[PDB]
Amino acid sequence: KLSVLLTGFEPFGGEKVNPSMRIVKRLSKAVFPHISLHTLILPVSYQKSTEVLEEYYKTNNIDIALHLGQAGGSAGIRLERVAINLLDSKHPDNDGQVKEDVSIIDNGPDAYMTRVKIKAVAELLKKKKIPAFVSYTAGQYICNEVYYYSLHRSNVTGTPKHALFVHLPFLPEQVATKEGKLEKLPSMTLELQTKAVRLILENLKEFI
Amino acid sequence: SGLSDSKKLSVLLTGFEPFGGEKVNPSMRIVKRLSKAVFPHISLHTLILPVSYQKSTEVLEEYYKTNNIDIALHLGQAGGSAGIRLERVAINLLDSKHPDNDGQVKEDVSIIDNGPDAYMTRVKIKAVAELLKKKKIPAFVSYTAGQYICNEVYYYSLHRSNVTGTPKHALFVHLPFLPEQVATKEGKLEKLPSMTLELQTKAVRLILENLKEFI
Amino acid sequence: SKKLSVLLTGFEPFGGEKVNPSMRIVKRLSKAVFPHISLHTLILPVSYQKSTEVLEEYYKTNNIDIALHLGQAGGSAGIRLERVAINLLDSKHPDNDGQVKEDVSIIDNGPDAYMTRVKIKAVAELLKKKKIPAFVSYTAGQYICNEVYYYSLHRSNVTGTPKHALFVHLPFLPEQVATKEGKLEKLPSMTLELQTKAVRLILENLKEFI
Amino acid sequence: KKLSVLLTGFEPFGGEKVNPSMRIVKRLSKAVFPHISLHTLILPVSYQKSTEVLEEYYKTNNIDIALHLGQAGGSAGIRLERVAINLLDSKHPDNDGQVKEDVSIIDNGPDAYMTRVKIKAVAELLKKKKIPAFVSYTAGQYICNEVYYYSLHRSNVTGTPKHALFVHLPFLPEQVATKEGKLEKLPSMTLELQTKAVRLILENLKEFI
Repeated sequence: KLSVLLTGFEPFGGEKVNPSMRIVKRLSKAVFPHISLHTLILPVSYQKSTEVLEEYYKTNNIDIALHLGQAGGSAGIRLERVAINLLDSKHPDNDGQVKEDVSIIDNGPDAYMTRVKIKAVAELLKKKKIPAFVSYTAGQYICNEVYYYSLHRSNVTGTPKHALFVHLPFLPEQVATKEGKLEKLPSMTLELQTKAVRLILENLKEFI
Repeated sequence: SGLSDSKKLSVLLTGFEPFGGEKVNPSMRIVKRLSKAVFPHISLHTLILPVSYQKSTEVLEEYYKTNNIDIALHLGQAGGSAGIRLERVAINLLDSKHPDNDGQVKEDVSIIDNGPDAYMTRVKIKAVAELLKKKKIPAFVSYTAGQYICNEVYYYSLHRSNVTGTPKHALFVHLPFLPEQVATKEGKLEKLPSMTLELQTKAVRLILENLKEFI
Repeated sequence: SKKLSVLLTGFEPFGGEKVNPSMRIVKRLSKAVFPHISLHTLILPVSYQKSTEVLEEYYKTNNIDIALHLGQAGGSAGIRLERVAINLLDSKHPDNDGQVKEDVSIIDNGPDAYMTRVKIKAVAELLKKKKIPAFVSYTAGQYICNEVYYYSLHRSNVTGTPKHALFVHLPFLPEQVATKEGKLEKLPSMTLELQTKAVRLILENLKEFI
Repeated sequence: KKLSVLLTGFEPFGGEKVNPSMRIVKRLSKAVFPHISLHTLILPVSYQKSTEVLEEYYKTNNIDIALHLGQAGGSAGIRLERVAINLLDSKHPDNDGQVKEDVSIIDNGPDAYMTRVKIKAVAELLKKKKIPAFVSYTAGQYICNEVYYYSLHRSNVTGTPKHALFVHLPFLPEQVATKEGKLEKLPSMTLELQTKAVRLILENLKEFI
């Protein structure tokens, strides 16, 4: 069976929840007959995100990495095609660290594209009535960092064989607390986001 | 009256038929869902209106003549809106380049000749928004409901309320696209906001359950 | 004495900004010669109490046919012609006097709203034909800008002066976006030169709108 | 005079009568800079011919820096592109009517290149001169990205050009003024300000390489 590592991130930036973590916790209680599902919550940390992830790859054989992250302001399931070799944000991570114009892997390639059939994923989700679309920038923060890490490791070691990053809307509860014009941000219920990630897992063979 | 503060509120909940190429309308679906009016403090009426400049208010007026209504809670689709959009203002104007479902186009037409330029709801609209947010539902107050059929019905009810006393109150609630309506969109429109039917229904349910605190 | 008497107003900077496009346009056009109208100019404070006081004193002392009020609408991308003024003060943000108003009428038992009687769609069409992005808006907010607009349309209804009022919301100047951090660095703007031309075009064509 | 600079724009496309990139290049094609030898070139909006025309110019001329301009309708500021990806992909035809879906630009070329120009310093200079400007990490998958990827790939394998940077541009106000429906509210930037932005980049080029 396919070995799948499904990851999410802890809350950050003053949020009390992270949709990626809530989805991972919900799906950790789910049995899929065609895959062996590993789950892992990563820290929002430039240093520790990839240390934790590398330690998991070292101790477990993973065929496919499915990384989830929060993309506040996005309105649909945001499938990321591109990971770039750069850390860059004015905002600190959860360790208080700030990175500006820093490579992830010195003399690594400038970027990787996923080898997953990402448009087929978007099409499957839309046919199941879930808003979904392909994005070409996953940012330059921890989410992109973990994505680039997995695609680079996949390129150099062959493990994981594939990696895909799925950015997620705010949960409605995260927007309900927002002040000013941010009270009008998009959201998607946890039930629908969970269904979307479940559909990806149930149909994984069609995408690799 | 002689009833003092003990009468059951009669509530008219309306939605609209699909329009603009959509096969569904979230307002119509919520009204159908809430059709099973298990509410302890209200007598719930429901009505689906046509998206038609002429017939929308005729059908609505026909219902107002044949039933007694205390509060009109009008629901409508606001494609592109991300949260429960509580409308505070109805204006005396029909104006859109888009035809209604009968093929009529209205441009800069008064709704009620020599009616006021606009009405604001007298419902405690900020308290509705605050209740929904506290229940973890995105919601906000809007000051334009457009100049299409939704605004028209809103103005009609607030004007009829001012001159006749019936209904006593009116509120219009604009609603996001359902996720299935965005899932079919082309190009950049695939990125529009949506809200599940379950959450939209919960929002309208909460307004109905807490109506006393808003009027 | 007999040309069209026009009052053009703008507002002082507010909200941490050091400039306001409305003020800059009024300053530029106060220096211009308009041969076919009598142009009055006035910079108003961003103050719930003092904005309409200063405005009222000008109306008391000068006969004004049309009031053309300008204001900043940070985030808007074109010339934003306001059709509706509503009888409400409501914002979490203080004015420049530190005063906050939530859910209060402007005029006790005034109408809920006024629409301009200016031919506002014709204004939008003229600007577009002159290659200037412009559109009609149905909410001018509930802050000082809307307050002044409602004040003028109410005064016009109750006293007859001014005969007309129109409110024009304006994009940020590019220098106001150039200072912004985070995602606000991507906000729309319009140069002072183009904003000034738009307002000049409205003033030059006023006969066609009233 | 020292740096050989190729400034490019694109022809109108998608139903427009103008392209801001083309107008800027025409306006600047007479401009003399004491530190630069300025080449100008208008490229077709064509998957096939854009890089053919560009390759022919590189083959016959010694270019140090390519500064590519393009239209990004809907963008509000000077949009400095950091990333070119190895992909042609759009629902929309080019001006020759061809459609490309998930086609590599360079077979087994790298998935993407980032510019080696000091792009954050370019953004900071523009902002200090009171011009809205920001760094973008996707230039699309149409002709603009195609030309960008071509130049960065050519730079990596041949050394010519030494550097390339792509600058996406807002609509001109005249392009939004013709728009119907909700598109009448799109952002724009006058030709005068866009031209000043590109002029400032050229004037300060040594700061960025």
